[PDB]
Amino acid sequence: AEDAPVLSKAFVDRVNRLNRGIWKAKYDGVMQNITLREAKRLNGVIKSILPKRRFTEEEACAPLPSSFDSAEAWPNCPTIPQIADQSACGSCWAVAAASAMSDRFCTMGGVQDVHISAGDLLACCSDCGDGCNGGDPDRAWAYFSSTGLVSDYCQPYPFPHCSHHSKSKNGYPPCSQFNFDTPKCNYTCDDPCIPVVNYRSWTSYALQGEDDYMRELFFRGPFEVAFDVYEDFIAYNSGVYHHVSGQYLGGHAVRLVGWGTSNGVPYWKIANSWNTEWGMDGYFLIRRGSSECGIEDGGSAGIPLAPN
Ligand SMILES: *[C@@H]1O[C@H](CO)[C@@H](O[C@@H]2O[C@H](CO)[C@@H](O[C@@H]3O[C@H](CO)[C@@H](O)[C@H](O)[C@@H]3O)[C@H](O)[C@H]2NC(C)=O)[C@H](O)[C@H]1NC(C)=O
Ligand SMILES: *[C@@H]1O[C@H](CO)[C@@H](O[C@@H]2O[C@H](CO)[C@@H](O)[C@H](O)[C@H]2NC(C)=O)[C@H](O)[C@H]1NC(C)=O
Repeated sequence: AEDAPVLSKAFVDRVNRLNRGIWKAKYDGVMQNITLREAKRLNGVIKSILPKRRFTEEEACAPLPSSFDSAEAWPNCPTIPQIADQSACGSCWAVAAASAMSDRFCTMGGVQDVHISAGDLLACCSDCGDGCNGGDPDRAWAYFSSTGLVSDYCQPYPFPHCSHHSKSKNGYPPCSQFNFDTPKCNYTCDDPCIPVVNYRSWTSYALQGEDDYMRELFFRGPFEVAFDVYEDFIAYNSGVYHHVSGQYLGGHAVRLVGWGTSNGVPYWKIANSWNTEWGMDGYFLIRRGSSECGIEDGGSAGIPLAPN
């Protein structure tokens, strides 16, 4: 909608006061100068077509910890702790997915480093939605079930690291400088000196509610969840976020990579698709058990098929 910045030092300070210092919102953070229309852009979930997840007796009848990081359960999967930068697209839906299919190619797919192309997914699945006007996580995985994607070595994400700071530590351009339409769906690799490689799942499925999220994350590794972003979420800097103030900005897809307890507050460690500048080194914590902003509502995962 408006060119109205989303963060006001009244707003942030009211939010900070409301949240009961459980999580520090921040005014002069990395999103301070953000536009209503920009922030809505970032949240690209629009619109089950996947079968619901069946736990084997022993999956369901097992003892999940009360902390868990995928990075640490899988020290040898470099894909996990890497943080993506969707950029100035409503591409989170695709970026969220590819990030986890990369990770699952390691956790199960017997391929250490392979970054699945959010490029490929974001352009070529017209089933999923309309590139950078947003799409459906469910579909993303159904396409990796049906069609399959190429790696980011083949169709590297076509939008650079842009920043939402004046001065940037990691010396990025501003995101207020760009705004990107769906890219050309290509059928060979960007470089022609590189061959195409199909990567697919032999089964995608869907998840629901606190528990299923923890079993699925544990056994099979990070996967893709969405929640409703509220203005307040933009100012987030530390601690376990929960919606206290601000208008709804759309549905935003993120990679669930952990859970844990902080001074008696249940949380989900999550990998946010906006740079490593935003939140806590690119990640955020969100309240868990409340299904806060509906995080525990819709979850999308799959088992990467090991090639040849
Ligand atoms: C499919 O292939 C093409 C590459 O042939 C990709 O579209 C191209 O995206 C590149 C960046 O990845 C664009 O470069 C840009 O050019 C404009 C100048 O007009 C400039 O403003 C930007 O700073 C940047 O240098 C290129 O123009 C664009 N070309 C076409 C034909 O779309 C596309 O992103 C690829 N899709 C996937 C899924 O990787
Ligand atoms: C938010 O907006 C303004 C842009 O008008 C930024 O203010 C200037 O930033 C430069 C360096 O980046 C400083 O040298 C000046 O002191 C600032 N004031 C001026 C030019 O009057 C501000 O830094 C922006 N903040 C963020 C975090 O983006």
